[PDB]
Amino acid sequence: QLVDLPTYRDSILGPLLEQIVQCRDILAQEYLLEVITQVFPDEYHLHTLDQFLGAVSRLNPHVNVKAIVIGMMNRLSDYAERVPLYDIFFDQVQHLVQAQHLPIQDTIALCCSLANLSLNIYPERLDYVD
Repeated sequence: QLVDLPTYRDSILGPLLEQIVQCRDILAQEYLLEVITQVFPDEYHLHTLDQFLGAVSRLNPHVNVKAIVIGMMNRLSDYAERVPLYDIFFDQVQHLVQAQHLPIQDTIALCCSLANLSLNIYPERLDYVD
């Protein structure tokens, strides 16, 4: 019920992300991040994506970011059928898998969604696809 893009961008988001990564509190991280998630524009997010994913790279993986991200993907998905986002995220996805590590499915599940979302924004990029 506030904020404009700079006010968010610079001056709120900066603050959040440090706080998140050193706070470590998984219970907190999951809820709160969700509050961010819940509350704010995927466009805003869109403009901050890169930061986002780099935050994603740095967690106690008892946080289930996969869902969070997924929820995001979904959020994007509905918009999407309505940027090399995929690439960005992609580079990150591997990285991520590395930056945490994955029981193999989670990743796949993300992949399915990656498909569903990526399709919807981008109804191809075979380069993705493959």
